[PDB]
Amino acid sequence: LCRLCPWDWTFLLGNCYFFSKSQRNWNDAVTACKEVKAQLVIINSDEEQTFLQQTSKAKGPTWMGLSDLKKEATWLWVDGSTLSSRFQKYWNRGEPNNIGEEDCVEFAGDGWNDSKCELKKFWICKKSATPCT
Amino acid sequence: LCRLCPWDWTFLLGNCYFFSKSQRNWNDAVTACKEVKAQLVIINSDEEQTFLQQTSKAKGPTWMGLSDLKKEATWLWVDGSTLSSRFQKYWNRGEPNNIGEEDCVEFAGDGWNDSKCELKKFWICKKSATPC
Ligand SMILES: O=S(=O)(O)O[C@H]1[C@H](O)[C@@H](O)[C@@H](O)O[C@@H]1CO[C@H]1O[C@H](CO)[C@@H](O)[C@H](O)[C@H]1O
Ligand SMILES: [Ca+2]
Ligand SMILES: [Ca+2]
Repeated sequence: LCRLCPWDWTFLLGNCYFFSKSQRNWNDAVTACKEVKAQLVIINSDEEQTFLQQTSKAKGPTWMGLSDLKKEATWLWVDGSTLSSRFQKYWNRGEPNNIGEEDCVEFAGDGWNDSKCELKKFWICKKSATPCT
Repeated sequence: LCRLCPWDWTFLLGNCYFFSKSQRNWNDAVTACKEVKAQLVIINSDEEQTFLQQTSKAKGPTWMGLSDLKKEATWLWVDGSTLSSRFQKYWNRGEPNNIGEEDCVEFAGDGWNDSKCELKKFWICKKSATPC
């Protein structure tokens, strides 16, 4: 009897992803993921991005674990690592804008946006998968 | 509030996918998916193939809804339609072989094999998603 992931999480390339059904601000999103020992989703491959972008686009605007709250225009994942320049292409045209008013990143349609952290949105969690011999 | 798929099913391009935790033979997998008004997975896009293929690689070999049980070298999806020619590339090299000993298609490695239908494998089900 093999489960790679918790119930109602989706397996993808060695990790498990949870899609919220409700909506929260960016900080509470972090918390909610922390409560299940997970991280507001960090993106580390193109395939992951594509996979999340498409779900996310069918649900509505959705938070990822990317912010410039420490230092403006320096976008940091919730684990402290910097936005690799090879994901720069996933920002929508027109984005990011309102630097120092819009500090949290969301999926929106086909790409990424920056948004007011206080706004309520869907969120996604990531944590590692477990094997099956 | 918005939920595209039943609890424990995965949304992808407007369908929902269930991944079995147990193993069943091909005919029993077809049935297992009908229990919930679904079908043993049919592949109708490249992104789908890619998504299912990686999950299968973590679980074990896994049945899809393709066989040639009806007519001995024609590959038909469980819903009656024929294997489109833009999906012939997904066959592993050396596959399909043993035509007529092996009538059912499974996910194995980075492609599709034909296998003996009697064998117990994992399965996946598919039904349409529900919009928001
Ligand atoms: O040698 S096997 O891989 O076990 O058998 C395959 C083989 O790869 C292919 O050349 C042809 O002979 O089809 C057989 C069918 O065997 C099926 O069952 C085995 C036993 O567990 C599975 O591992 C295979 O994935 C499957 O094809
Ligand atoms: Ca913005
Ligand atoms: Ca074979």
